[PDB]
Amino acid sequence: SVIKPEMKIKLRMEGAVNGHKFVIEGEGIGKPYEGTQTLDLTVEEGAPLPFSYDILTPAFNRAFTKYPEDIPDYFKQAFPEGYSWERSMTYEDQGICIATSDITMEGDCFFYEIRFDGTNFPPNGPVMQKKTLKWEPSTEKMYVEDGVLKGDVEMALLLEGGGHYRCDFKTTYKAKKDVRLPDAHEVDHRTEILSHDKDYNKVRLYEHAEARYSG
Repeated sequence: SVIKPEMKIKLRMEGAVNGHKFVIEGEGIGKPYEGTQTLDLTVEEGAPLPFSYDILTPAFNRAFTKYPEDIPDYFKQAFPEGYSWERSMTYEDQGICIATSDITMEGDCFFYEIRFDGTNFPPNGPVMQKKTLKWEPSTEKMYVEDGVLKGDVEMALLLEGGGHYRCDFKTTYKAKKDVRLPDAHEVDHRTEILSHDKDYNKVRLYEHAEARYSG
């Protein structure tokens, strides 16, 4: 197996949100067969970020999804070559983000090149006013079409004061070579900001993910 029980992560995200250009770099560790990973993120350009950091965390690797034996693992099968994804994040107040990620591998380390762009967030909405607490845990529905793996999920950010703020994810995952294509399945996701400094210039981010059938 090309994917070791413990793997290092290195990443660079670049983009803009409502025009504000930013650059974020990260390094971390993950356990691909356990479907967990922890990442240390640093804002390198654009600090202090003027928008909610939570909109970014989904963009920071489904190789860190734990797959049972009877569901082919699209993501692990794609290595050493790797895979990429394109994702749209449509928020209920018409803010919209588009992100892409190219995932490669060298030695015992995964590398992500992430682009992240967002626009039309209302100036007094919960994103630009940083009123979001965290993402509710969610279930992504995975299915194959046009020869690649798609994922849809309706997401929700909890708000200061007790509300929720919805977002629809649509993602296309593309292996760099041909692999066994799975039947439709689901992926249970949980993310958690473990720690951060005052302006979120330093953030430690954790994610768990595990695949299963609907039943």
